[PDB]
Amino acid sequence: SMFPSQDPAQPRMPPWIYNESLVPDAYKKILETTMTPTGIDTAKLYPILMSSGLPRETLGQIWALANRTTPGKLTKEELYTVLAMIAVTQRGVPAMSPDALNQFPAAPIPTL
Repeated sequence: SMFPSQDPAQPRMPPWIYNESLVPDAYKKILETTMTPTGIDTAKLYPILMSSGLPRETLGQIWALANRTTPGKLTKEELYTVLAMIAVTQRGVPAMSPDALNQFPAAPIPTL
């Protein structure tokens, strides 16, 4: 997918996060799920995911761990960061570091 090259400007983050070429079904799903016509809405994300068996603690953290824009409005790519960490959490894999996202060739879709 992506190999490492010493470019002193290019980010070396997970390929699937910044792939703006296609938007995931998980995202359009999330529109139906918790999102609004006005964009991201964690408000519904809490009860649904906590009902999915996920912690309202981790759920809030997951919204907030958007690269390094915690108080920032989640953009589509940042919403890939949330989707994937939710997916891995459901799979019993906690979010420990960006290195762990690096270990996934492909990002899972959250089951809801």
